[PDB]
Amino acid sequence: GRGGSSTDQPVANPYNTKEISLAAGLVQQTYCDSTENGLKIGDSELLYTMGEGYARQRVNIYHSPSLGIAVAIEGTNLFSLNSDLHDAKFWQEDPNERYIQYYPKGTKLMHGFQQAYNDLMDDIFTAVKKYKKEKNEKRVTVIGHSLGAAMGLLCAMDIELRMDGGLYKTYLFGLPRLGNPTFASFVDQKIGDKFHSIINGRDWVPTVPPRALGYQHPSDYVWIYPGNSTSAKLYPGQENVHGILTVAREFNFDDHQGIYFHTQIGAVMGECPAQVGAH
Ligand SMILES: *[C@@H]1O[C@H](CO)[C@@H](O[C@@H]2O[C@H](CO)[C@@H](O[C@@H]3O[C@H](CO[C@H]4O[C@H](CO)[C@@H](O)[C@H](O[C@H]5O[C@H](CO)[C@@H](O)[C@H](O)[C@@H]5O)[C@@H]4O)[C@@H](O)[C@H](O)[C@@H]3O)[C@H](O)[C@H]2NC(C)=O)[C@H](O)[C@H]1NC(C)=O
Ligand SMILES: *[C@H]1O[C@H](CO)[C@@H](O)[C@H](O)[C@@H]1O
Ligand SMILES: [Cl-]
Repeated sequence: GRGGSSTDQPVANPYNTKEISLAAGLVQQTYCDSTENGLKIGDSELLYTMGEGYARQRVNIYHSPSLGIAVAIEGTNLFSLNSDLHDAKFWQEDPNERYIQYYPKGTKLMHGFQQAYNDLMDDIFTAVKKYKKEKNEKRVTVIGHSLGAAMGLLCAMDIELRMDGGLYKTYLFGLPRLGNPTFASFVDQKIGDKFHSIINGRDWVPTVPPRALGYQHPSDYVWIYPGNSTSAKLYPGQENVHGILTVAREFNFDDHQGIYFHTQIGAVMGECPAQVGAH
């Protein structure tokens, strides 16, 4: 029920690893200058970019034959996730006015991630509607890594709830917790079969903010283990007890900025342009 912890055993990874590998390149490219004429990443053409990862996360919008209009959100450290949890960035708050009317009463979201999404949301919705129309494209995929993965989860819900035609898929890498148990179960209800959370190895970022602050993940993730390998399993349900805490975390960004199905998401340190499938 709300706030529970699944005990089910893991199963083989059922997700499309080609799609994951592509999505990892589409988001890695958001850590890079994306102003080039006609840039191509994997099967995708870049249509639009905004922001530079200093004041706001860079957002890149692509068209892809496999993912549709793909919106990728950078996750550079505009604030630190390893900081004092009493600070205001980690407080829970109501949904922003733009979408509160779509959510169950009692939904809460983390301030730092919600505010950063709210800075971008109307420009994202305008650009996605623009490019869906230009490309006769019904499918919208939202992709994010690190802080951009929690922003990406909020954006993927916003598209499903408020944009005509809803969401196709979301691919989220190294996803922090974002909302409370009401939120997590609503994600399952609205986008559960479109949701893909990928965690690599010993990454600590999916453990923060902690459950003791009222935060809960949606159901399911695929854990690549060992980190950077091609071996992965799906851990079903919310907060599966058999998953990542069974292997001690690392407290650096090595696996967080690791290899996801042959594509490195090295972040600012990484590959520019991104290289789908290169590892
Ligand atoms: C999963 O993959 C990620 C990368 O996507 C790994 O993250 C990196 O982790 C390392 C620590 O293990 C961090 O430390 C820095 O690494 C820098 C990169 O060093 C490699 O590449 C160099 C350039 O090609 C190369 O010269 C270097 O080789 C030298 O050092 C080796 C030991 O480190 C030694 O074995 C070699 O023979 C040679 O002397 C490395 O191959 C390095 O420049 C820094 O000095 C520092 O050590 C990186 O910052 C992390 N990268 C990112 C993007 O965060 C992660 O560790 C992988 N996970 C696992 C479990 O291995
Ligand atoms: C995990 O284990 C619990 C009991 O600990 C079961 O109720 C559940 O179905 C799953 O097997
Ligand atoms: Cl910026």
